[PDB]
Amino acid sequence: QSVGDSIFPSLGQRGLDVQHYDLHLTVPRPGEPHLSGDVTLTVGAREPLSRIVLDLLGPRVSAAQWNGQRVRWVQTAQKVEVTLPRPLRPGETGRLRLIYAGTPELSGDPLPIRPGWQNEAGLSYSLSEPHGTRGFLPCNDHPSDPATFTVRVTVPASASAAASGLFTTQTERNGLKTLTFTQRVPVPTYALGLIVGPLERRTAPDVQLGTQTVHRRDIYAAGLPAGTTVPEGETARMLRVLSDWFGPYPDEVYGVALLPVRQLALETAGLTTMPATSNRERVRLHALAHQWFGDQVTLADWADTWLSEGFATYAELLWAESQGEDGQAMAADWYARLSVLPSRPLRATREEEIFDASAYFRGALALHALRLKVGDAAFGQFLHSYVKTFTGRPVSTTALLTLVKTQLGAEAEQTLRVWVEGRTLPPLPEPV
Ligand SMILES: NC(=[NH2+])NCCC[C@H](N)C(=O)O
Ligand code: NA
Ligand SMILES: [Zn+2]
Repeated sequence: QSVGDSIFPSLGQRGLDVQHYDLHLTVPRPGEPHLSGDVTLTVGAREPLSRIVLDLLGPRVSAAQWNGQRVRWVQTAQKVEVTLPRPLRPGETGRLRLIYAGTPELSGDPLPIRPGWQNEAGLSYSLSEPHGTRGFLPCNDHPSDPATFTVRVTVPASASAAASGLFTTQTERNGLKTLTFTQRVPVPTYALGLIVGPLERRTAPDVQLGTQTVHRRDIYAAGLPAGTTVPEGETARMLRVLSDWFGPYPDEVYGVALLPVRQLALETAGLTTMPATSNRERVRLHALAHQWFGDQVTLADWADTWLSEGFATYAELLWAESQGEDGQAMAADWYARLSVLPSRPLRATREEEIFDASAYFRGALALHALRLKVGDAAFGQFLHSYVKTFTGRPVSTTALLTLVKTQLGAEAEQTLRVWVEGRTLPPLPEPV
């Protein structure tokens, strides 16, 4: 069956655990949606599976293999079903290879954006939150199932490409270039960054977070507006302040891909996809904070988006305080702007809620209430334990409350409960 998401009940396959995607993507003309793909999924399972059912929306599979053998497959309107010769059982892993080509389709909900493979002004790129990656990649398209990625992108020699993960090698043959990237920490499918077109890679000095080293590089697309810049040394300072709050930076590199398109930013892994119209300090910090909350700590259900958006938004207040600003004052402007609009319990119930004003600011103010309740020292240690508790394990609002009660006490749990439940907006959290 499907994963059973409360918001998108048809996505994914229950019990499937994709561990790695080995993707060879070819884009013949950047800016045009057509492409071809060759992917090998290394998959495990949490329950016996007699079939592998992946989300795919657009392209047409031409061949399928399981452990190097011919395999039975069929492609429905939104899925590819692969009948295995014997069931995949917990503890086992197999290699599913799918050959496909065609045109990715954007998923609907007119959601702030139609997610999927984007094409505009000589650029083709992924902006796939929540469920757009299935457009160009046969995948278990649900954040409950993060995975590692190895991406081989083949584009004309006149163009270039950039995907999440460390840049390894580039080869050229018959007017085509192939670039290889290795995303070596598991992230959700929508966090797979992929951009092809006129792109320039720009390295920066390595950042050192204690004993961890974080490589630095940004992507600069052509035709950026005036003032589309990343200030020198800013990313290093953000990494320092954030990792001191949340724990080690989960990836090996970080930067932004500045695109001359008009869209909202997306926290694609280790390489934030950043349209110029969203390039702001708070957004650059927000997207970086998501590398912990969203990419490393992933959602068990799309209803709990406030665990990603509320946490990343509160990191903007943490960064503001680090830079000498009044955090309580910032929380007051959040409350004032929420006062005017409707509120809801933090568990979303329908599609239009998962990215509304309460996912961001009521979720952030929920953490403010907890922080003022327990103290900055206890709050900081909690965020560290929260990241570690939910690394390699999808997070839920219910599981968060349990961890708060376990670590911070039942009283703190009750304080968070006030903000997690109830339709009306509680009073502005203030220091007692
Ligand atoms: N406007 C939106 N709700 N966009 C979807 C979220 C995009 C991205 N995850 C962010 O941090 O903003
Ligand atoms: Na996985
Ligand atoms: Zn966000």
